[PDB]
Amino acid sequence: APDEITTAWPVNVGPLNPHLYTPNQMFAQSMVYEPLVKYQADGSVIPWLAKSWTHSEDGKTWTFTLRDDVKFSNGEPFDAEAAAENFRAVLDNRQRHAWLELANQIVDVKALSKTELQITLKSAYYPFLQELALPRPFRFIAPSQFKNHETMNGIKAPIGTGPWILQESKLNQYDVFVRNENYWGEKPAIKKITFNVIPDPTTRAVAFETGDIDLLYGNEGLLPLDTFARFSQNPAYHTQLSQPIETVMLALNTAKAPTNELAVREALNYAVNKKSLIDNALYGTQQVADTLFAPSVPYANLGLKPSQYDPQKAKALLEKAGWTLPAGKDIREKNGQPLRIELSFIGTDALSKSMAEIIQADMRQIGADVSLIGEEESSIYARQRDGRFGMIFHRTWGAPYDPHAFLSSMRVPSHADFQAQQGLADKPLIDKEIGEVLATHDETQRQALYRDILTRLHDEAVYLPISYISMMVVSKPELGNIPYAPIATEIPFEQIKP
Ligand SMILES: CSc1ccccc1CN(CCN(CC(=O)O)Cc1cccc(O)c1O)CC(=O)O
Ligand SMILES: [Cl-]
Ligand SMILES: [Cl-]
Ligand SMILES: [Cl-]
Ligand SMILES: [Cl-]
Ligand SMILES: [Cl-]
Ligand SMILES: [Fe+3]
Repeated sequence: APDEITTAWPVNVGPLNPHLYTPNQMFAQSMVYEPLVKYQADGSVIPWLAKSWTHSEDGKTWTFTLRDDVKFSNGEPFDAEAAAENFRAVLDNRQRHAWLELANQIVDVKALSKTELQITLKSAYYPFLQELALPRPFRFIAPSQFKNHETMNGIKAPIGTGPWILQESKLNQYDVFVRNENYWGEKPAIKKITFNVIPDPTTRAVAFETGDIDLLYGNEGLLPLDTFARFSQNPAYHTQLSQPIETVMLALNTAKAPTNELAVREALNYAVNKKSLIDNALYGTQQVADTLFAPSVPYANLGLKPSQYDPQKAKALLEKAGWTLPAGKDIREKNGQPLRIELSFIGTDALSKSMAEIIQADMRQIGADVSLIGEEESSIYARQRDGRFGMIFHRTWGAPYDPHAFLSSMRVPSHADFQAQQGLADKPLIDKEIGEVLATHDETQRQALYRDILTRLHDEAVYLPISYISMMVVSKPELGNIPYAPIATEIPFEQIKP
């Protein structure tokens, strides 16, 4: 067993290097490794490995008082020296972390004593604590497990301070975690967690039906949504659907014809019946999105005007911009050129493909020829980085990344949002304002900057918001109610009480 559970993940958890990315899986890094301060659902952080902290008047120097009773799972002490060595290891690979502005902000980290840790910043970076709370990269592995005093070239054993320990990993088969019996905090009720490697959504559903696994926990891609709906009515099972956690949207390339034209982007934003899309492809399980961020997101309740489904208006917008229908043709032309737009997506993602077909059909009704480009994952990511797309599926990052970290990353050239925004005359101004808002402690100015950035992105129709999606759970009833973690990429295994 009653204290052992089995669940699934599409891939193995990776080597669990706390300071690196793919193929490390974030939820698993968060199981083993811990932050100085812990993110809470209300948007605050609480003391964690750091019991308290102070900051200088200019907000650039921070001193953390660490707990003195914490051991890594291998018995070695967690102290300020261990913490400082981790910050060094991360920042020795600084360029890799460019997406996360704290990595550019930290100018120094040193242990003042075994319990005192001092971090100095370039500027008064307001999201400092929230970014320390993230799953990665600023969490702590035992320094003994560095390879030649670094982590960027790999680690030895994945030794953290957290409530779970990686027991064993079998590539392409499973991963087993066990409870840390020497954890500094509350002991999890669950003793052992086995992750069966199951990449196919239907096969995950089958695995649950047959009883091979006890728990599924994920976003809208977790399992087939019609199957989820059926499960929700089945008294033999338990299901949950959370309140929305993030946005799914198209990014439109403002630097590529024909999406470089505002009138075209505006028309596209009237062309899709989102409610019907969700009811048709998402089995009615998600919410309609009108804006890049839902109004419930911090700093984002701005009264932005939705573009509702309105094919008549979309057509009128295109006509006015000189995109008219040739005799006998259904696809508009302007200066000889057809209104043709390429929508790229991961070809093996059935849900993406289904939504893409709906979007293609809806846009054809207003005279736009959307060409579907389904490709392998690596090719799509390459397209995102270098701007080789007309439209692309995209999503925001959920708490605590939205909106500040998502906005921050818009400045990074190797990101889809930067590329999508490249054609905007005001792109430099937007990037300047994103830089400013992150260092503002004038609360009035901070709200004003967020309003200006988000209003410009909205008015320029950079995105086509589709849905605010939720977390979903399928579980054996004996496990009980399954809690959600404040951080959308984490799974609160330590909170489950069968
Ligand atoms: C392309 S993988 C990569 C390479 C170099 C530096 C960082 C990364 C990882 N990503 C950094 C941002 N990434 C946070 C993370 O992975 O820790 C954003 C993010 C936020 C919430 C959920 C995510 O799955 C997610 O990837 C790149 C990306 O997701 O665009
Ligand atoms: Cl990496
Ligand atoms: Cl991955
Ligand atoms: Cl706080
Ligand atoms: Cl000391
Ligand atoms: Cl070594
Ligand atoms: Fe990422």
